[PDB]
Amino acid sequence: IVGGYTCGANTVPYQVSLNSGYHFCGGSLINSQWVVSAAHCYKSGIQVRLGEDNINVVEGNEQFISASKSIVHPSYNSNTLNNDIMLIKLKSAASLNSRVASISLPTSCASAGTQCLISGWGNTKSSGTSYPDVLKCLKAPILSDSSCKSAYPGQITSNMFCAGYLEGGKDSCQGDSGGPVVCSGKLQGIVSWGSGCAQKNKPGVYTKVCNYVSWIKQTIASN
Ligand SMILES: [Ca+2]
Repeated sequence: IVGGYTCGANTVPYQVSLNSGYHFCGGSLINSQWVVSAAHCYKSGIQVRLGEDNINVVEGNEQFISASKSIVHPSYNSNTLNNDIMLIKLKSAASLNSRVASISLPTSCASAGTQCLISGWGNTKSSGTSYPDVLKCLKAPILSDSSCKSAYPGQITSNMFCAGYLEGGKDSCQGDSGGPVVCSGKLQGIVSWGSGCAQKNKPGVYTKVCNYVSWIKQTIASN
């Protein structure tokens, strides 16, 4: 997260870190046995880490559970990042509490102008590199599709939405991918891509989760 603030330990209970020997992506816990993340974060040997704040220090609220199965969206296109969403099933259910909790899926799409909370352990600089050890947060509004498509001509599909600031300075970034974008207590987006981080007129592009609620529910129910 660039230009954000330190969330605080366990203040974002649905935030998970995907670890394959190191943190490589974020994700959101939707129920005790399922995690949603970005399809571009796919890889084998994923261990899900919940209840994390400092990902390099065992502070006592963590739950490390390996994935039993990963399901990348049927129509995921790695070249365009269209349908950048993936589901991960845990080998065993997580113990839910005030520090480790699931996030509700939306029943309707959120409108432009809605303020959301984006979080992750990604790079904190628009130029250069600096990865934090504790969870970073950012409040940003959903941008209109018009400004979103003007910012990224020929690249924004109906399954994407922009959130952030056209002025730049604040945005999600490398390492934040797969993370949550929560608005009104509902998971509305997944950190997907953007041109660099926090650049002027290059806001973050997020997977529009409301378009995938049926696929998520049906997959969970049969797996
Ligand atoms: Ca820790």
